[PDB]
Amino acid sequence: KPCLAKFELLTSKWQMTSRKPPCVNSLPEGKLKILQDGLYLIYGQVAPSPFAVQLRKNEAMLQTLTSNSTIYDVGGTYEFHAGDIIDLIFDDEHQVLKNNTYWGIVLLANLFIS
Amino acid sequence: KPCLAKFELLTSKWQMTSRKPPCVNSLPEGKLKILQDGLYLIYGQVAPSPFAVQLRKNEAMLQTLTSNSTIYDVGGTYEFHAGDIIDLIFDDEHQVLKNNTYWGIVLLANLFIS
Amino acid sequence: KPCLAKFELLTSKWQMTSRKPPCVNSLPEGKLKILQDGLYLIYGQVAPSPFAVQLRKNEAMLQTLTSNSTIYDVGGTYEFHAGDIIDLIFDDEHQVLKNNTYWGIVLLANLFIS
Repeated sequence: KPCLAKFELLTSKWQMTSRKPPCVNSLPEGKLKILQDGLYLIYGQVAPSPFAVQLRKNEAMLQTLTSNSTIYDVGGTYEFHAGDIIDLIFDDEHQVLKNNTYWGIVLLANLFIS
Repeated sequence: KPCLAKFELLTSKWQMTSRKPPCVNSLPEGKLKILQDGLYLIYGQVAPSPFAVQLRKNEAMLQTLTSNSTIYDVGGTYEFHAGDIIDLIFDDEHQVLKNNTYWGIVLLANLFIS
Repeated sequence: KPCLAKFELLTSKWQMTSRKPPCVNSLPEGKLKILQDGLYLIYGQVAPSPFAVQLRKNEAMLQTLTSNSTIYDVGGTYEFHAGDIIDLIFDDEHQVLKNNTYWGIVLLANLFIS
């Protein structure tokens, strides 16, 4: 089973696949802890109710998007290490439609190289 | 076997992996029907013969790209639900080189979460 | 085991998963040879010490990125054929921080279609 997690803004809550062992753990405030070194794909959709969103790793800004219409794919593909904290933040949540705003992550491959 | 489908503009035709059960079904007019809830990656290449292309889900515009050179990767990563209809349309097909224009989709993960 | 390869700029060296048979082979000058037809995802990070980077397939420019801050995800998703040579080049390596600059590739699916 793949390792996938999805955070819904309407519920403010994480759901994840039942894959064992977990590759991620849900945290409060919409954060996620990476448990395994790996290559991960982050996806997501942000619908407006222009707004701006920021994807972050620990302190680092992975990306900043600004749009006056729905962003149907935020994120990208990143190597993360065990302990990395991933977060998606909004300039103002009053500008987004929570019912149709969510983000998520899937493990593509562990990093057992040469 | 992964679930993958690819549409070629030269043949106007879909080809797909032999994976059972199917996760997608080919439709006329270059459309595709999603059969399973899931996280999908859409890819593709559009070569010019500036042109514009639009990726759509049902009524929704997923993305619009405009370029005067080859776009080597259209698309992105999206959650789709069973019944969603995906389409890639061109502002004018006379502006593209069909022999080197194609698009496609692969299932990354079904959505069996928490 | 997935087929994954990663090139580090600090070592100027490729590392790869032990997956058999290989889907790629490392080459000198930071190049990579595709051994199997397939859909591949290219990722990478380029940190500055504005700089520009170019991802190439054989002669073809897949993409050109320019930034004055870290690019946390270069690349995208592409069909490659056996024999394709992939390369990532810099306008000037004196503008990048090699310790935190790397790029890589993972095989998503072989191309056994209809």
